[PDB]
Amino acid sequence: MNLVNKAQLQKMAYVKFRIQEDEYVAILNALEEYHNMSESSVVEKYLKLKDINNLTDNYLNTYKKSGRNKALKKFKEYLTMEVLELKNNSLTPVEKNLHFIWIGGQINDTAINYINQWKDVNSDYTVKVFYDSNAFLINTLKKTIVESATNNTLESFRENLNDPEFDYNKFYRKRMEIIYDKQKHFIDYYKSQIEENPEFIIDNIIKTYLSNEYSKDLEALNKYIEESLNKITANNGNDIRNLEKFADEDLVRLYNQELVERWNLAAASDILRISMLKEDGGVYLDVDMLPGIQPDLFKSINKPDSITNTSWEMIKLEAIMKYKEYIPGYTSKNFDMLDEEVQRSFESALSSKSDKSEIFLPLDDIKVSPLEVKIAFANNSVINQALISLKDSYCSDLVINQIKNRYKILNDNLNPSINEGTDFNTTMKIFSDKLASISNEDNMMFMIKITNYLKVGFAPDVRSTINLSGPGVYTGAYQDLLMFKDNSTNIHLLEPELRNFEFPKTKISQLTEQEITSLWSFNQARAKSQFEEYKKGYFEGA
Ligand SMILES: O=c1ccn([C@@H]2O[C@H](COP(=O)(O)OP(=O)(O)O[C@H]3O[C@H](CO)[C@@H](O)[C@H](O)[C@H]3O)[C@@H](O)[C@H]2O)c(=O)[nH]1
Ligand SMILES: [Mn+2]
Ligand SMILES: [Mn+2]
Ligand SMILES: [Mn+2]
Repeated sequence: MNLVNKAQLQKMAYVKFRIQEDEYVAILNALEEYHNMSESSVVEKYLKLKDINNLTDNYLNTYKKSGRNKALKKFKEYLTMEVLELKNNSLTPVEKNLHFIWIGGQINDTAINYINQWKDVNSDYTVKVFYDSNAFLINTLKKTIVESATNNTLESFRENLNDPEFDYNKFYRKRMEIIYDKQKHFIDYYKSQIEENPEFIIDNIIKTYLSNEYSKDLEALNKYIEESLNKITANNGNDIRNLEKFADEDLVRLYNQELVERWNLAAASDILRISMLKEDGGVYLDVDMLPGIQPDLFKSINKPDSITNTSWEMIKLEAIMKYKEYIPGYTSKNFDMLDEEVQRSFESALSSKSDKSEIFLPLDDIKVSPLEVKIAFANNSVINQALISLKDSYCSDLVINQIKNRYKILNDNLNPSINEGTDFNTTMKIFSDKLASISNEDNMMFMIKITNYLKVGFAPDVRSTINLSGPGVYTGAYQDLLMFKDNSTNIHLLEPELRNFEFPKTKISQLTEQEITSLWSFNQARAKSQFEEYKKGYFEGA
């Protein structure tokens, strides 16, 4: 897995009596100077490989029938290997910052209690919980608009309840058409106000809108902000509106897009986390992630063979929150399925244990490369609920560029679709066709997955965020890194190649209670589940 020499590569690509072409010589020279660079920075060493990989397929593009090509395709694979080598030999401990994000509303006690677990166990880490002091009223506003649409949709249902295909499917379809119109009425309002006075604060536009159009009480809203700001200050609150240099004005624009217009706090958070990791360095976590459990704790307790590796890891946590009681309310439903003598095997190991540090594994020194961003896995796929990156890392720029490039395709096609259409149905048809007209082999999948963007948060199985700002943008970045590209969208990296970038697994417990629920999306089950409730709030009332 060592990178071949000039002379060694020459053996590989040797064709008897063939002229040494300029494009070939160029490759060999450049490979020579890479091996005479060993003092340089990792990033600089990566960039030299990237030029070497560009000179190589220039050769291949030039001589498509050259008897050198086979060997040179293999060379390209060794370049890929060399990246992993540079990565694996450039590890260094991350900045000891620990990031969380809660925006668009008041932080709940459930999040703070999960966060506090991290704080207690990591003295040497600066816990920062980013919030947006200008935007406490996003969730409120969406809750009101969604509310109004639900109701209107249900009034056009008051004599069709029992059948036929007025099921939960038709409810969302038709609710969405109303949500879109109402949402657009607000956006148009917000946008005209910002033209008026650019200094205007998001929440101030929001309250004026809520009081004028939906009869909300000004005072109640100002007290909600005041409380929300109070709570988060009390809890290591870092206001983003206080920071100066961080702002990538492009990212800020898209951060604002997801926060104010789309009301996707998860998307907004996807955007803010990578920006903060880049500027600050460290470890990012979702507020529903708990720390890793100490290896040796339950090592002497053998997993009952009829029980999954997953449920056991899940029990391991519930066992902690039964006896030690760090989080009040934490489920033990799975723990109670166990045999008495095994339940007492857990009481036994949790007996002679003093500090929370002997229970949860502290993060300590986490080693990472400048060339990478480490990421959590769930079900043999990356998931960005947990990230690690050095300040100003190369791969963070790749991630940020993936986001921008994807939003450029989105916005360039969506914005005019918004302007040309006269309702939800027409906008979606214009958007769908515009993406069709510019779709090809290398982006078709991406186009399909972002087609339903305007539906995010309002309808079941809507997953566009994943491929704009979430996991997809990381696997995209990893393909950029390994394959030497800047445009990766058609993914060909398999799990074991993606596993190079994994969050160290012993240093996180992903399988918590709060993770079971999602706040930006929902599946078909929950959709049906709460169609019943909304409907059942029409016979049951005051
Ligand atoms: O009102 C909200 C709601 C969510 N969030 C943020 O959203 C993040 C994740 O929310 P979660 O409820 O866990 O949604 P998931 O269904 O788990 O979202 C998945 O998909 C998203 C990718 O778009 C990622 O943000 C998440 O890491 C990933 O777990 C949280 O940590 C918060 O930072 C807010 O700030 N305010
Ligand atoms: Mn009063
Ligand atoms: Mn810093
Ligand atoms: Mn989650």
